Amino acid sequence: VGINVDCKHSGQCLKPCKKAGMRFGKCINGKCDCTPK
Repeated sequence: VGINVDCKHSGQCLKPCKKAGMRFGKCINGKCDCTPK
């Protein structure tokens, strides 16, 4: 998992990853890696 976005922080990973198809979201190596359903 993990979407094609650019995080300044993990908090902004929620929305785009939720739209992507996952539940939450964390900032990693510039990516928003999340946990799905």
